[PDB]
Amino acid sequence: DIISVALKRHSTKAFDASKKLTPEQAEQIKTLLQYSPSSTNSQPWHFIVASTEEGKARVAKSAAGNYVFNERKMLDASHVVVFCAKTAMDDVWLKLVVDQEDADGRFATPEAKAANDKGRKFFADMHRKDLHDDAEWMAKQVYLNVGNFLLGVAALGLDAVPIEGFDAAILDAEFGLKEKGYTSLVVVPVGHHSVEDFNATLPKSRLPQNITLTEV
Amino acid sequence: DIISVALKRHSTKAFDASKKLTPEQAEQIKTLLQYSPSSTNSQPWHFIVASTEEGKARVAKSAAGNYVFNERKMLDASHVVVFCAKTAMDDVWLKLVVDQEDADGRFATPEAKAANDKGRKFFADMHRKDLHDDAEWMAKQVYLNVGNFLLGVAALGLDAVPIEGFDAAILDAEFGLKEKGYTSLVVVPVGHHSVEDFNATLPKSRLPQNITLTEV
Ligand SMILES: Cc1cc2nc3c(=O)[nH]c(=O)nc-3n(C[C@H](O)[C@H](O)[C@H](O)COP(=O)(O)O)c2cc1C
Ligand SMILES: Cc1cc2nc3c(=O)[nH]c(=O)nc-3n(C[C@H](O)[C@H](O)[C@H](O)COP(=O)(O)O)c2cc1C
Ligand SMILES: COc1ccc2cc3[n+](cc2c1OC)CCc1cc2c(cc1-3)OCO2
Repeated sequence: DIISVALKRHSTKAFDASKKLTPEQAEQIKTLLQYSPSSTNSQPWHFIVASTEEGKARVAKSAAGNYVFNERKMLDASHVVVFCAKTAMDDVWLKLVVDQEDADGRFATPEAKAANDKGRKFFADMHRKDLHDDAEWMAKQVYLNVGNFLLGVAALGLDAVPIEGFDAAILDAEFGLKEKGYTSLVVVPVGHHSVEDFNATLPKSRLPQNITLTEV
Repeated sequence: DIISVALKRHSTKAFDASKKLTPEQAEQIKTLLQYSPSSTNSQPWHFIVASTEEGKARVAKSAAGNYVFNERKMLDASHVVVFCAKTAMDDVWLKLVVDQEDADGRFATPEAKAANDKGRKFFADMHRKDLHDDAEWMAKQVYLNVGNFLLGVAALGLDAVPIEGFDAAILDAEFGLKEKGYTSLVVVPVGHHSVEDFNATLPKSRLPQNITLTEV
């Protein structure tokens, strides 16, 4: 390895449209989206996976105006993942999560399920009621998923780039997200880079650990 | 392979204090922290890596009150990583970032360096001025780092648990973070699980893709 993956992966600046993910890789990227951890296993997210030319064109509309520099990446990659966060944490979602954990066999007694729900609601209530920052809390979980995802697809031997440079209002409208309870946060094209990928040859750059890291 | 890692890793609930990271492992986890991607390569973060008894005890003060259920994880794990975000994006940091990229060989001409600085400011200015969401934006990059980190350390064969159940006010004060320009967001003990980790054998649970994922 993973350290070689972390040291070798890069944000692809141009994708080769003739190179598609294998069907097995297309299944594997969905497994990575699904199985990321999240606070309280709340999983406050939705994913749009666009692999058709028609689907990628709808996403790529959000890369207009100042964001045109990202439009080619969304059009030319094999698959394009739109990471969305819930806009609100409702008690029906909270019920969905604890019932799924029960179906999966994580509770020995109904008292353990009850205690799991109560613990989750203490955190949800802290964010919804006391802090009124639940929207930001869930978005943070989505960014955590993205980070898991970017390392995972690199480890699969796939190129990708994370994109914030897009119009989320246009993307949300295009897919009806506001009415369904979600908002788009990061767009991640996945596929294979082309000869036009000028970043595929540049050395990686990071600030040194003597600036960013304190050992104690 | 990385998919096996994603399906088999877990949030460790109790650590064996006698099982330390090897010397190479301690260096590798710092490489994972450093080499995470971030928007504009802004790297708006600081990490505290606690591996001494005193250092872990200091981090573990933050797991008081309602959060005692996370305190033993911090005391017992080999290393405890504190992920911090910058509290404001100042132009001295932006300069450090582009100068480092320059030092690493990423600009062919001074016009390319100047072009890189200009784009980074467009995004930094959009957040600090137009959106007034500067702290949230950098906090999102830290969560992305955490997501990368958790998958990396699992791929290294190390146990870990991300922790939000801590008092960031106490942790920030314990380490003088506010005055240094940072705030703590998530605590990640890393090491090896013990027999008391009730989560190491439980099946993993996630919502079905027919709820969370749309194909287009
Ligand atoms: C951002 C974040 C914060 C978390 N905080 C805690 C915590 O304070 N205490 C704890 O026991 N687990 C914590 N977890 C562990 C999650 O509950 C766990 O990720 C979730 O149930 C998914 O299970 P898994 O990580 O084993 O796959 C945290 C996870 C995340 C992603
Ligand atoms: C238009 C565009 C938008 C980007 N948005 C993001 C983003 O939102 N988050 C992110 O982590 N990286 C983003 N990146 C890539 C980062 O610049 C990149 O991760 C960083 O410079 C480190 O390089 P690496 O990813 O190649 O290691 C974007 C790149 C482009 C071209
Ligand atoms: C269904 O089993 C589950 C499912 C989800 C679980 C989630 C958590 N725990 C057990 C869980 C468990 O059972 C072991 C332990 C306490 C905890 C603190 C947290 C957290 C998640 C959890 O995120 C924020 O701080």
